[PDB]
Amino acid sequence: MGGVSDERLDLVNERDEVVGQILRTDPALRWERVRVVNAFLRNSQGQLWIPRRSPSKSLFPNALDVSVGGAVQSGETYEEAFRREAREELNVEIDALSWRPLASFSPFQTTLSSFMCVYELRSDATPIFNPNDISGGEWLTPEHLLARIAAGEAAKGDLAELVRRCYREEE
Repeated sequence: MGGVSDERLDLVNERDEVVGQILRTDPALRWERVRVVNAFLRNSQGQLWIPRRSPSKSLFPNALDVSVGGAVQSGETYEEAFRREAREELNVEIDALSWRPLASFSPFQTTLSSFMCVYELRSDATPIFNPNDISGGEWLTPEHLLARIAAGEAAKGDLAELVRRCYREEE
């Protein structure tokens, strides 16, 4: 009774016995330790796209926010999820340019809304209607990026050093 839709989460036993049908819009679930797909979009060896604007509405600081962040359909294959996202943004299909899991944001050092992964995709495409996770940051440079996190964006200390040594240095 129905069909596809704006992303849906179907819970099935193992074969094809859907135990429960949870919707992304449905608040029935408790969003906190859910699964999410996050990634940083960079290209041209210098074009780093990431949110810079400060949240005047909300009342909670943060280190940094990824570029492309969405939800995982059903929940089982992170590749399929991220793929659909990268395909809808620029039909990249995460199999034309080059992508690699930079890390995983969730534990605490990152502090996000839920358990999301971090993948580095080589490209320069704008996001879509998503003002919940990240409406879409801006395209800054390497000097401005490091200069921002160092200035005062709650992305300093071990956090900044970790990225500075990971990006610049190879250790």
